[PDB]
Amino acid sequence: MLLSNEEFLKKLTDLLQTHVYLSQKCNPVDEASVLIRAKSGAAEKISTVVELDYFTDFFQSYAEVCKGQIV
Repeated sequence: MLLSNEEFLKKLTDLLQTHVYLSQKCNPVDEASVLIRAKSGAAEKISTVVELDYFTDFFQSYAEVCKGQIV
């Protein structure tokens, strides 16, 4: 189900921990903000809605989980 940003990043970690790939879809939502979907290999999909005002912050945290899992 639709997760909060902080939970999406938490579950993203644990998707990459249990893994290579990451695929992501983004569609815009009408209240203006964006729906992000992520899926890694065998795992289910995960979802969150990121508000325009929180884009910088969210993508800054998103980078963290990404580069954190690589090392």
